Amino acid sequence: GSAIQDYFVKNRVGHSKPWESGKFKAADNFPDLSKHNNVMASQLTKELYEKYWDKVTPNGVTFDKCIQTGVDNPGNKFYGKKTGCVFGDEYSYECYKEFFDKCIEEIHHFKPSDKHPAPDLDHNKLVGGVFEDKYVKSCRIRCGRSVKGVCLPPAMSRAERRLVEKVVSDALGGLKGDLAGKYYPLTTMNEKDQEQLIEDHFLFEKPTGALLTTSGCARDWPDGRGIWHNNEKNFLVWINEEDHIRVISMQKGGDLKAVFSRFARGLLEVERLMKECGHGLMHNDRLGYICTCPTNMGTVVRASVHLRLAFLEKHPRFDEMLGKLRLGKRGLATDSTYDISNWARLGKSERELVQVLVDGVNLLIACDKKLEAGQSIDDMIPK
Amino acid sequence: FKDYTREKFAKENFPDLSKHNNVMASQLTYELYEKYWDKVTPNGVTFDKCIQTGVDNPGNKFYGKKTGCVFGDEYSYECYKEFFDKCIEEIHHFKPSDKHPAPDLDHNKLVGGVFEDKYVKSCRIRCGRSVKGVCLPPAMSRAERRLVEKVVSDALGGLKGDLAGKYYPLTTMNEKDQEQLIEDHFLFEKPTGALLTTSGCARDWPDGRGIWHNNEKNFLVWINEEDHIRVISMQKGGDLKAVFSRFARGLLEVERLMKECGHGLMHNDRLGYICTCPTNMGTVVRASVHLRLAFLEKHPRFDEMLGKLRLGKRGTGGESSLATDSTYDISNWARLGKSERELVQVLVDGVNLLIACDKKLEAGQSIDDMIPK
Repeated sequence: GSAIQDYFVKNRVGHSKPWESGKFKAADNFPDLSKHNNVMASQLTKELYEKYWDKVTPNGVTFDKCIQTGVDNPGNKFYGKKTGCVFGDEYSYECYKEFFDKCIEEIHHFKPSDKHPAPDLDHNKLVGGVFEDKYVKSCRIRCGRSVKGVCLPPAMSRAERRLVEKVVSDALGGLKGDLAGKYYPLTTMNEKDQEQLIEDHFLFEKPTGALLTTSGCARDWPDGRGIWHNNEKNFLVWINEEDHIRVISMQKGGDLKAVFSRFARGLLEVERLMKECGHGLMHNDRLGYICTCPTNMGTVVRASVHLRLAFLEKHPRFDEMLGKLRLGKRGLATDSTYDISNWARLGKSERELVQVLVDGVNLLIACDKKLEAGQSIDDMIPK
Repeated sequence: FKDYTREKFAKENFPDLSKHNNVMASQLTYELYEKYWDKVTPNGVTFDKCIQTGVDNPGNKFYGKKTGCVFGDEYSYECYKEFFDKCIEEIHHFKPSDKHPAPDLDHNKLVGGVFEDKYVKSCRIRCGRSVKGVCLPPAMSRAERRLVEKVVSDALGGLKGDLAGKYYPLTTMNEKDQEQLIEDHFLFEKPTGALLTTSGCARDWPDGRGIWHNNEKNFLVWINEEDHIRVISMQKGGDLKAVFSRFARGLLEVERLMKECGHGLMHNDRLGYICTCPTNMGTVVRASVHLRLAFLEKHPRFDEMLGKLRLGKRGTGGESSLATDSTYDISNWARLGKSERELVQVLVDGVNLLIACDKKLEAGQSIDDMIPK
């Protein structure tokens, strides 16, 4: 009793099939990427293109559906180098392995033989998340998650979207204690609630970015989309935003510990209530969890603190250190405040990267204080 | 997963068009969706591909009702006829039973069309065309699009005479040419409006698109913008007949050269020439002039005549800079039901009366008996 599955096998993309239509060579459809600056153009050959062009996932995703966003977005010779492609479904990676392994390698320096470890969200094994609110102003942990057995945003039907919303909101429905909260669909949002969500900052609107759109991640909007936040207002979940599920535990203060406890407990419990229904998270045995963008895999976890370092900033070895610590900085502020997070995403477990954040931050404050007191930090630098 | 009824699935994949304001969203009943949801054209075009642009573009209550659906190929129409027939009827007041006559580009049978410059400040005629056998912009592959370029560019290459010109592909466009084409007002760029982006017409840019223009620079053609072919014949002054001459010969010849190589134009038997957007159908011909009705313009029955003449008007649309005050873009309203030149004749018969009535007012006399009864 899958007539519907057979229809999409052949018809997800409502686009003409150059390959089946009698004669066109794979060369005749090969994109012109001379002027392109994205990982896809860098990693795509006409050999790979010949190999995959007519190869279709059981869901009916095509290679051209996966790489379109990169074809459509050559990007600047000056701007950042975007990924330039997308997974259409859980099968897309395996199905276009030869290509995706070349992007994963470029994006995460993760070789085809490498192996993302199992999930670990035992927050009890986290050592030392508490910071003086003086150096740490706020902190949050975010990640993306996909629902197994369902297409990802780029190629999904209104129906699947609807499915995913039903599944994930029902699952959030069963969360309790400090994790209880209510659901707000976007389709039925009265302005009474919308006013509040705008005030909390929890509201997301229709994507207008080049990627989201060109990938098809803003179709049939606002159908299937929604927000969920707990009653403490420190644990937020978005639905069918960029990915099926986007979770964020966050709060003001230096207590990253508590942020992670909440995040781990939430995500574990939602996976569990999903499992009581015969639904699970989309997980690849090599690459960890999957999302539409090949940069969001492994743990898919971004943990950050907003860190104030008035003395350390101006140290020449500030960045070599930050990089040594396997962290990255976002925003030479006169407030000396930075958004510092785990750079990595694959090759470590979720509470390992969290511990990577904590460890780094401890070292970072130890120098800020030291420099301020006038002492040296040269033997504090990791070697 | 969906171990579902095709019936149950359509229920669960039917869009909510409650807060939408477009033709598609007004003519799409749940039955129609249920009927056409899994029907697919011979080129793999689905029904959701056709209506997606309307779903994704609900359109607010300030902007005017858009079409909100698109043809993906030549099969799309007939394939989802019971849908497309109601849209067509809202857009063109062209009933399912109605028929559009054969093409007629014999500029020699155009009666009149040379107007006083004192009244007609410019004029132009555009249309769009699709190459048969190939999918339309919303669905077409890069090969298809590359193909469309070779065929149409090859044809344009053979226009001898006053229709002689050169192609300028966007892909390998140098900076002197860019600078020139911009200067002439002939260049187009990557579209950023909703219809063309959400509909799939901005894909693979600039691959496959180009510009072509005769050496007199009064016959313009776009390859693969919103459609396979868009052609414009335009000049300043009141020689509409000359504009229609150039247009029709260029068009006829191009088709003829294309026939010479085994391709043609996308032509449906009931609806005439086909393009991506359903509003572009029939002749697909917009004939227009820029008329300066110093006296007619401030007249009560002015819009009433325009109506009875099946003419449309806007402000001096896109000239757009200097003081140009009693000037309007008068065009043929209709697109279906009349041949390519009957419509131009409709333009000429109207503008003639329009002018006639402007002078009759100018002389302080009544125009009451001129206005079609």
